[PDB]
Amino acid sequence: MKVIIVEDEFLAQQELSWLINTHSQMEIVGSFDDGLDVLKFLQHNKVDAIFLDINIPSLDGVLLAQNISQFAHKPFIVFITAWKEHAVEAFELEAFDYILKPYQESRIINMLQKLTTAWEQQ
Amino acid sequence: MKVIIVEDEFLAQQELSWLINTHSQMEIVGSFDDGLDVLKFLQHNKVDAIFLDINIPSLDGVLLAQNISQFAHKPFIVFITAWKEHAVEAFELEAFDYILKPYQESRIINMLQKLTTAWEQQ
Repeated sequence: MKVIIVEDEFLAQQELSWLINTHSQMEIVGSFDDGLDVLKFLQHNKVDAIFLDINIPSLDGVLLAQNISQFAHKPFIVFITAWKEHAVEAFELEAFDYILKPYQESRIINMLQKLTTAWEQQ
Repeated sequence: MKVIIVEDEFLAQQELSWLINTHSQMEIVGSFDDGLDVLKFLQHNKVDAIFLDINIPSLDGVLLAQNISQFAHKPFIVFITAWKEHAVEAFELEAFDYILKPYQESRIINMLQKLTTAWEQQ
């Protein structure tokens, strides 16, 4: 299962990489601080799920997820953010989840288990 | 497929029930204007889906949906509401959708179809 993290804050992404590597067999295939990088990355790579915050550079996380959700064989989309204002837009684009920061290991851990199964099932 | 509508407000419940009757095969087993009457009704009837707004007498839409989501063989839950602030909670309880009022007819119609499919898959 290939995934990327789109998180402008080092501690946040460093944080998230750890729970994924420990609690799943997911291959994190990339991490990003810039929205444009992810755009460029996505033309030449096909991923299974993306974890993203929103207030990220060049191209914010809603636009990005909106765009990605138009893709054929699109990845799962999981927002992990301190801001609660974009959850409605997230329902509109059919996000897998919207996790508020600060979060608890178990929120993240159960989502990861749900997400693994959802990928499996498809 | 048996469904209930939970809506304070006559024109809104008429609109939504017209949409359901017209663009789906679902059966409206009941329309409730009060959260407690729903929780009682649910003690003697099993439903496949519930459509609800949030600011409803006696027992709020969020607490109700949280409760119902604990059930075995839980119905799908779909918020249809003018209030934007509860969509993070709706993700936490794993709502099927969360649609802002005023809505376009097509928003409802596409959701019914996606809802029908998810139910059949189930």
